[PDB]
Amino acid sequence: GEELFTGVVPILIELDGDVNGHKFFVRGEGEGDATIGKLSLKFIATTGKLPVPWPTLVTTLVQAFSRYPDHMKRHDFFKSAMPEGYVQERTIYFKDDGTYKTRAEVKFEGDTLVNRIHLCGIDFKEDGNILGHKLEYNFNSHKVYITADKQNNGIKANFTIRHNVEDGSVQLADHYQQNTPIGDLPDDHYLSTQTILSKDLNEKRDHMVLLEYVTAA
Amino acid sequence: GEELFTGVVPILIELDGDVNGHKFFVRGEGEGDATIGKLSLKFIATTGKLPVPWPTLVTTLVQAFSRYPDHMKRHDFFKSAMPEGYVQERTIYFKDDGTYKTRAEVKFEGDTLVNRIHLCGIDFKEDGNILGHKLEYNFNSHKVYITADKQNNGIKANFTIRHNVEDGSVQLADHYQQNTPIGDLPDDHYLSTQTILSKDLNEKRDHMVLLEYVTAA
Repeated sequence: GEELFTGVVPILIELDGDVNGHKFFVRGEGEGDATIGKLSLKFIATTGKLPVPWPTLVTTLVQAFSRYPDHMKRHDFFKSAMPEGYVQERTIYFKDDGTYKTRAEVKFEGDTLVNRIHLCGIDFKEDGNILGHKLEYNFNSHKVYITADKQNNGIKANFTIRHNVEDGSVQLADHYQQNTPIGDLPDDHYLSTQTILSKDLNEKRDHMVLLEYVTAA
Repeated sequence: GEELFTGVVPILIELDGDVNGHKFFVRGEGEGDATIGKLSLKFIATTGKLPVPWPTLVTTLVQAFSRYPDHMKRHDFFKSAMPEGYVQERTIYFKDDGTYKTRAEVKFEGDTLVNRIHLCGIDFKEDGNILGHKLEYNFNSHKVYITADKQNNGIKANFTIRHNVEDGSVQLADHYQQNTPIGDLPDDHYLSTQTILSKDLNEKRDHMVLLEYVTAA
């Protein structure tokens, strides 16, 4: 399990989403370095301009890579379910706005850790912040609180993402998360994440480039 | 807006659904006769064989046509929202299997009554009853209990639907419904239904012929 994260792992991320009937697909490639908690990825919208802002897809697109210090390592469930992998499900509610429903399977395929994801949504207002692309291209820094679920031999987690709207207002998005092994269990803690969104100057297609630091405490 | 149902009304139903990443589109044409509560429709999968049993989509696919008796017309929320229309949102839990989430707008477009729908699912098992196409091609009458929702200026409804399996077992389908006007709330009452699913012998495409009688009480 932990054995696989002693260094830099290749990453493939795939996501087909359907939001309000708008189909899109995002291929993500990059490295992951758990030892320091760094993620470095380049996402490409193979289907053209996204119907939905890149920051709304940031959480959905590998925690395994989050850096758990040795005080904590017992409690790192994500690695401990590998290489078999784990299943990750979120219900993301965008306040005064639509809902995402996601299922994703995070496992090793060959040497590369893969996140294949299905994302669905409805009841998104056109001319709202999300379909309206009224969200700033940035990402905040959130504590993500983690509890174990002895019942499904896995992890639940709750948190709210604050998106800056071009107003100066904030578009809240409540997350509800479930994970289960697909094949261990921690005591309550959280993950503090930091995230930077960026673009490639040589990229005709709609894209996002992502740098992240996640350590646990 | 009840004056709009005093005879035969053309219907158009379109449904964009996802399930486990499996995209599909269903187009329905037919007629409703509100005076007797008759619905006759032909639904066609324009995307090829469904990833999902036809009977799970009936009851996502125009109550407005429900026959409300003369002593009850002051409670017919569906007509009378109208033309301008209403929004109908369902959450359907398939016991021991996935969930549908659906939002649909039912309005008059021209002098046709149109039902445009989005359907999202996830948490469905392959080799389960629903991705497994293990359901009898029928649909049994169920009383549907309707209540008013003061908060949202509209209608709530709760009901379970018994789906016969090839086994002799039954897939329960828990429906949770909300309706809200787009543009008079009823005292508690119900709609009892009756459905015959039959096939066109001159149709190549995956289809479903529906005949339905609904009256209120």
